Amino acid sequence: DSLRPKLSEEQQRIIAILLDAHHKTYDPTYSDFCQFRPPVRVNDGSVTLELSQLSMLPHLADLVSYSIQKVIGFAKMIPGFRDLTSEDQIVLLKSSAIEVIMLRSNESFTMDDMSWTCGNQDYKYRVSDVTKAGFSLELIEPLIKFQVGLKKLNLHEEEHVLLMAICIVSPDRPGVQDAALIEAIQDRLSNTLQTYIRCRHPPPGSHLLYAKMIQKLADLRSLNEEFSKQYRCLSFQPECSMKLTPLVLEVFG
Ligand SMILES: C=C1C[C@H](C[C@H](C)[C@H]2CC[C@H]3/C(=C/C=C4/C[C@@H](O)C[C@H](O)C4=C)CCC[C@]23C)OC1=O
Repeated sequence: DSLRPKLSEEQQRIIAILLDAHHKTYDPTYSDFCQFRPPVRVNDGSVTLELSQLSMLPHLADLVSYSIQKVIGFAKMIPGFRDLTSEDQIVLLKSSAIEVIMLRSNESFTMDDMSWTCGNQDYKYRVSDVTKAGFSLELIEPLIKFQVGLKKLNLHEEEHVLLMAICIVSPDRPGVQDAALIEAIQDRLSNTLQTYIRCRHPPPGSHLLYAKMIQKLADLRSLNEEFSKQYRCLSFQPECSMKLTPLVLEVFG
């Protein structure tokens, strides 16, 4: 009964632009990673030790900062994003940043050992590394769970880049001015996604896929809520700002 309309020339363009944007802003070789402050790993197995040393914070804070820059570059290439006021663009970028980082990080996440494998042994990021950066299991365990859930969706890159675009351009973000314009841009991206799934995705991965993707966006809201708490707690640690970056401090502060 459900119709399967073809992708319009505009919808085909949007996909092309977004695939192009991601390829311009996501390096699948992770070759810039050696330019960050070195990853330091010590003995642990302790929250007191974690906050005392914060050995993995300078490296992962440089990684996140770097990733924010890429997300910013990616957002500016979303069809319609430049039409928004620069004030609204920043509100959207600032509230979605960590969520899009979690989304895009899926490309490096592997279910072989439940880590983010960005090559090497140094640039393999386990759960233990994230605690060494001063974050608790309240964030990390649901994050890993989200990563696995998203991986099992076996998303086409097209679906993957549209989901990030939809995540960024969200009318229901605190502090937004022209919510009508943001919703209009999101709807254009959402229809493209819904149309893509219905006429490009083969069974049984096609059935109810869009609803599962919308649910992942809701999971991202929860992780962002928890991340915000933990970042606030982390910022209370003396001499913490040096371990972070001016960009990380503004976006999350
Ligand atoms: C210093 C930190 C760490 C924390 C980041 C959180 C806890 C998670 C979210 C995604 C995770 C990771 C993502 C991995 C990558 C590598 C690559 O896929 C690019 C992608 O943008 C990315 C960030 C691995 C370590 C912990 C990260 C950064 O926030 C911070 O500011």
